[PDB]
Amino acid sequence: GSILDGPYQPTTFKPPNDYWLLISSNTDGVVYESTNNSDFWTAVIAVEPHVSQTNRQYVLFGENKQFNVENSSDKWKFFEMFKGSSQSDFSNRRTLTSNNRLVGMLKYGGRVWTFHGETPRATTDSSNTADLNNISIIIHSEFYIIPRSQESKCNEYINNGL
Repeated sequence: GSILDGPYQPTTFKPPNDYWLLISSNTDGVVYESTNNSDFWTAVIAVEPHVSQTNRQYVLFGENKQFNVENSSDKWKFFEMFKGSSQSDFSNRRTLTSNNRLVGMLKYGGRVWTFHGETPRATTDSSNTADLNNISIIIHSEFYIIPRSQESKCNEYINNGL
């Protein structure tokens, strides 16, 4: 009784406004890398359950980066790593803890919205940008597309599973 647009194969593109990208995650590492090359960089890093503090390397926007990471929980963690200018540092802005292993990204009202917190009570949160139009995302896994008018379904998928 339900129809979902997708899956789409891993790709690089500029997502339209008003659509959720529901991005699957199939492994530890970089889930996606999104930037407009002016005031918005977000890369999501997946860390598998039960990882004690450890150093790992990730390729973010063409550069090798080292992060000390930890996941004490029995759920996957998806760390949003953000920087707000080209020469700013990355910081962990927000995190989704979820064994549903799905993350969401919406361009809407001059902002980027994502889900954070711990499922099944994950909620949406925003980052402001002056250049939404040029945000381009590299997605390293299969994803689906859900119109914002169907956000309630994206919420259910993120929180309760696909």
